Amino acid sequence: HMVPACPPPNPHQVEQLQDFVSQSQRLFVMTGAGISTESGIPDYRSEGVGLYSRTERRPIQHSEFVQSQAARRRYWARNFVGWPSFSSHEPNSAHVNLCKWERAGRLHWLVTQNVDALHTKAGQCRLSELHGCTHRVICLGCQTVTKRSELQERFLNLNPSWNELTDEQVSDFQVPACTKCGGILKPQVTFFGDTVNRGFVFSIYEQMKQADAMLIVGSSLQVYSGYRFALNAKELHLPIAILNIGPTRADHLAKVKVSARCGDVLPHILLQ
Ligand SMILES: CC(=S)O[C@@H]1[C@H](O)[C@@H](COP(=O)(O)OP(=O)(O)OC[C@H]2O[C@@H](n3cnc4c(N)ncnc43)[C@H](O)[C@@H]2O)O[C@@H]1O
Ligand SMILES: [Zn+2]
Repeated sequence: HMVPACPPPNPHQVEQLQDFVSQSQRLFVMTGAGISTESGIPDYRSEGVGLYSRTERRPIQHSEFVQSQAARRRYWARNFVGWPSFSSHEPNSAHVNLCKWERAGRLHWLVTQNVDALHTKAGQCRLSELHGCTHRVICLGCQTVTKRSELQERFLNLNPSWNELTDEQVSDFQVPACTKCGGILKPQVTFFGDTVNRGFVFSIYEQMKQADAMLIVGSSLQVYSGYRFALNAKELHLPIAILNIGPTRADHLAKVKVSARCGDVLPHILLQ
C-alpha cells in the first residue's frame, strides 16, 4: 500500500511537537500528499513507494495539454476511468484532527498542495487549495467553473462504448466541450509548468502574516510551489515544525521534526 514504512515513532519527538503546538495560538499549516496516503491515495516521492520513485507515472505538461488535442484525449480518458474510485476516497484521522484544531480556534489557516478534496470533505473551512482540486473543471476559453461529477455523465453519453494509455486505444474517445462557449475543458488543477495565480499566492502570504508558527505535514517540499511558504515562514521569524516520514527540503529550517505517520501522531496533540 501507499504509506512508506517508517521506524517506530520516537516519543521524545512527539513530546517536542506537543510543546511546539502548545506555544502557538495561530498555527499556519501546510499539507502535502503524505497526509492522504492513509486514505489510499499514493504520494509522489516516498522512497520505494511514491508514484515517481516506484512507477512509470509522468505528470502531463500544461503546454502539451493546451497545444495538443490528442494529449487532452489521453488525459481525459484516463481521468474518466479513474474518477469513480478517486472520487470515493475519504478523509483520515489526520484531516479530522486538523479540522478539530480549526474548530478550537488554534489553526489560523491551512494550505494544501493536494488536489484530492479530502480537507474539504473533512470540513476544513480556513483552507486554500494551492494547486486546485480534481473535483472542479474549468473552461480555458471563458473561465466557467463546473463540477467534475457532472462531467462524468457527459463522458458516458458521448462515449457509450466505454461503458459496455496510447492514441490508438483512445480513437473512440471524445471529450465534452464547454456548454457556455464550446471551449476546452481542463481539471481546475495546476499541471506541470503552469504556475499558481499570483493574486491567490499573495492572499495566502497575507494569511501567513498573522500566524505565530508553521507546521508542515506530509510534504517533501521538493516542489518550489510549496517550499516557498516555508522560506516565507523563516522570513517572518516563525518557528517551523515538520511531521513527515521522509526527508524534506525544509529540514534545515525546522525547530522540530517528527518522522512518523501523521495519523499516529496528530490525534495525540492536545489543544488544552
Ligand atoms: C502540481 C501538483 S498536484 O504537484 C504534485 C504535488 O502537489 C506536489 C508536491 O508533492 P508533495 O510534497 O505533496 O508530495 P511528495 O513529494 O510525494 O511528498 C510526500 C511526503 O509525505 C511523506 N509521507 C507519506 N505518507 C505519510 C504519512 N502517512 N505520514 C507522514 N508522512 C508521510 C513522504 O515521506 C514524503 O516526504 O508535486 C507533485 O508533481
Ligand atoms: Zn467556456
